[PDB]
Amino acid sequence: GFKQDIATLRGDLRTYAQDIFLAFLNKYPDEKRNFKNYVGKSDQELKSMAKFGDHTEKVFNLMMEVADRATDCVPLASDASTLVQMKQHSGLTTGNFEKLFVALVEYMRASGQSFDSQSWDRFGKNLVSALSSAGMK
Amino acid sequence: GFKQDIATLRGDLRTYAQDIFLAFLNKYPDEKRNFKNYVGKSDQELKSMAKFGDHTEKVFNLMMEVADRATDCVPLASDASTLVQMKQHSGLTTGNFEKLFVALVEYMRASGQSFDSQSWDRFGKNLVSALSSAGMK
Ligand code: HEM
Ligand code: HEM
Repeated sequence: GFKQDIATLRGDLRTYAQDIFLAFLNKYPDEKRNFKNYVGKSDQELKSMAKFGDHTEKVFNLMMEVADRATDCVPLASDASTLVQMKQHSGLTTGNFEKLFVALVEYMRASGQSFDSQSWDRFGKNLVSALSSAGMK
Repeated sequence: GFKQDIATLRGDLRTYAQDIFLAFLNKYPDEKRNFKNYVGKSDQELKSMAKFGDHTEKVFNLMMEVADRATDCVPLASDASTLVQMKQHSGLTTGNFEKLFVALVEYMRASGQSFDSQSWDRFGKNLVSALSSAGMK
């Protein structure tokens, strides 16, 4: 279930973070404009940039911290408030996060792994709600 | 589901609140140490004691608001803080709440009605977790 999938993801977090994030940027190419250094590059070009793997891992590490601290796939309001207040999240609206989770869910479903994709879909919905309640537009 | 059950209970709340609270006090008779005016009384005696009806209705009035404000059966932290800090809940520990929800779920399962008993089980558990988070021992 959800707890085990956090351990699956953590065990090879570099690899999953890159593959899920690429699945997001490819499913929603307009989302690339939040990442100007990534524009005009294919997947394998991106994986050659040191900050791409380092950034993407750090994003999914904080995702996994928020997921492990959630109760019944409802994240803490304090964690949602950390993500709203991050400087690097200044432009963003909740739909950015909505689409990342749609991509993540789609990825888990297409993988051969026994991920609890229903729980990650609830988690994504409940994180979007919590980001709104913590003051994201 | 859970949202419908909140409307079911609200539709006949003083009856459900007294039957549920009686089921709790009768399943865990030691719990009357918190309600000493209830000692030595049959169900029908308690149902003719004004503060039994009035206070038990007010307990359920607030319980249904906490449930209605929850997301996926996880209550708001502000509601859990309210319940920890209430003067009338001084010295209570989370075990008191755990047993209340055990009794409430068993009452739902035994009823002729159609409740989502599993959602109430989760809600009890998640409420106890939130009470502990908000500093109840
Ligand atoms: C739960 C989901 C998310 C988490 C846990 C998260 C976490 C993080 C973290 C930890 C960083 C710092 C990375 C570093 O400096 O190495 C970061 C940077 C950033 N994040 Fe997020 N983020 C999430 C969702 C998103 C989404 C959906 C977008 C836009 C579609 C976004 C846009 C950015 C941008 C533009 C930066 C700075 C640029 C960069 O690091 O390349 N984030 N995020
Ligand atoms: C989610 C569950 C609970 C909610 C929403 C809640 C709510 C309330 C409210 C609104 C009152 C005020 C009643 C009034 O003064 O008219 C009350 C009083 C009180 N509650 Fe709770 N309560 C809950 C669980 C419990 C539990 C589990 C116990 C102990 C087993 C308990 C013990 C008390 C006591 C001792 C009083 C004051 C004495 C009395 O009303 O007779 N409560 N509670």
